Amino acid sequence: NVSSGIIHVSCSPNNTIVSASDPGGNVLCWASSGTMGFKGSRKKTPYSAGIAADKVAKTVKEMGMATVKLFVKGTGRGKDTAIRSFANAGLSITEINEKTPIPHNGCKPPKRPR
RNA sequence: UAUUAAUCUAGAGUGUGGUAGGGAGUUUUGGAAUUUCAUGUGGAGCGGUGAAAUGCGUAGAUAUAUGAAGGAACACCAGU
Ligand SMILES: [Mg+2]
Ligand SMILES: [Mg+2]
Repeated sequence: NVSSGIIHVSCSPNNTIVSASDPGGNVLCWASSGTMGFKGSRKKTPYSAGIAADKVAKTVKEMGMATVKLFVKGTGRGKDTAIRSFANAGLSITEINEKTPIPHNGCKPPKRPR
């Protein structure tokens, strides 16, 4: 019932999440590779991210919005598959802002696996 | 060569004039980010891996927005 909104596309290296939300807080729908039905390691493939983006795009288009600001987050692999899925869905993409957390040399990261 | 009695400025210092620095200690201040807590939206997974399983989750997790608390370290500048 709202024309403009935000789409948070978080791409973890292990999984992906797409949350369609009102311009200020109050997420309106959400989807992820797990809710798609993919399980285990298949959740981290770009195709699963595209599937999740397509489902959420169809859902929110039937809900009836037009303009989307796409907030890209994380450092996965299928970071652009969701972008192309939304573009193919056809919602008016206005902004491509990226908001993956960057630190200013605070907090100690985990150990390096070997 | 050593000792003694002296002179000299070229070694080494001192003064005046230019001057570059993440040199050191003490006392205040700041912003990103993680975590926890509080309050809204939401509804089945999240997390993790070579693949999974312990684990967290309908007592409403992951996500999203706002606020508070505290701790540690100070992106970019940053380098033939
Ligand atoms: Mg590790
Ligand atoms: Mg916050």
